[PDB]
Amino acid sequence: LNPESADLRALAKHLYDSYIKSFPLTKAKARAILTGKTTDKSPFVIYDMNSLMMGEDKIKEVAIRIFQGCQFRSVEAVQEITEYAKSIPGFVNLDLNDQVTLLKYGVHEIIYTMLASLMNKDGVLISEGQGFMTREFLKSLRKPFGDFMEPKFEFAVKFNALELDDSDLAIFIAVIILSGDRPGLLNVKPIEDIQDNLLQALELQLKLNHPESSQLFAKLLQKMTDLRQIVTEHVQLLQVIKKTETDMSLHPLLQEIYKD
Ligand SMILES: CCCCC[C@H](O)/C=C/C=C\CCCCCCCC(=O)O
Repeated sequence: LNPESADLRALAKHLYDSYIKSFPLTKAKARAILTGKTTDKSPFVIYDMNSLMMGEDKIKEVAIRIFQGCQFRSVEAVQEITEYAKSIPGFVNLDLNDQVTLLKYGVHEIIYTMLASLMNKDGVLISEGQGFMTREFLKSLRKPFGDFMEPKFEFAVKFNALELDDSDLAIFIAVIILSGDRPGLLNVKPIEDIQDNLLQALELQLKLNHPESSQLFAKLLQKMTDLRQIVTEHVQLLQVIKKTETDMSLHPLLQEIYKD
């Protein structure tokens, strides 16, 4: 290690530190619950209509209720991600407008990155890990709701194969937020300078933590293309909902985000 790389390590430690402080459910905790490393942290499995009402006692119409649940957790994440953002060096010093723009386009890409930590080919964790809803149950929901989660799962399965851990992800989502190609950015240069530093930190982090993983750095940046697609698709389905479901409300915070 040299004087320059040492600064990168310092930045990684910081971000990873702020990550833990901002997200109550890390991937480490999620993988531990999902892989039987438990007896005290075993989740209740929801795989059908009956287990749904059963769990609602342990952890209108089902479909809508489930969707209303996703909303609640989304707003939660936005709040958490927004708190993590503030710890990214230089972030809060940027033009307020840009701060708003970066969160606007970055929040959902981050959510799907982290939501993968709570997934496996067969399902996803819910209620801070207390529950576990099967991929099949969600895919059987009343249309067009049964189409909501499938795309996320497909991504998660591929993304999870990279075997990244919390310390890697902490820098990675920081890179996501600080994107100079966001639409409407007033001052791009300042942002790119921060991202340039994060990328440097990520690269070193991946090299050190994943020595036998060839071109993990490059393979990880390409995943950013997968996230964009998932976001584009979500908005489309969300539009359909807005019209076929005029009696269902959407949290204003989330509304201000999709107006892109
Ligand atoms: C990165 C964001 C983490 C999201 C955590 C959230 O609990 C997981 C959602 C995964 C699929 C949504 C299915 C609907 C879940 C309905 C209940 C959610 C709950 O009570 O936690």
